[PDB]
Amino acid sequence: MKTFALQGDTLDAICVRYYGRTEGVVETVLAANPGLAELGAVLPHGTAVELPDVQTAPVAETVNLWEVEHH
Repeated sequence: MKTFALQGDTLDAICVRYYGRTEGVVETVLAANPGLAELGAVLPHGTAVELPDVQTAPVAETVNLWEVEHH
């Protein structure tokens, strides 16, 4: 279960949008998504980050981001 990160949609936000907290979770996503701890600042729109310890199906949110052809 990974989603494309965007402006104001980094782990700091996602973690709160899915789990609703950063304490204890930021460490998890770090192990599942290595090298992301080097970025620091906001992530580049399109970052593929996986959400560990997450159930199937989408999450409570509103958005219709559709895109399959980028090349």
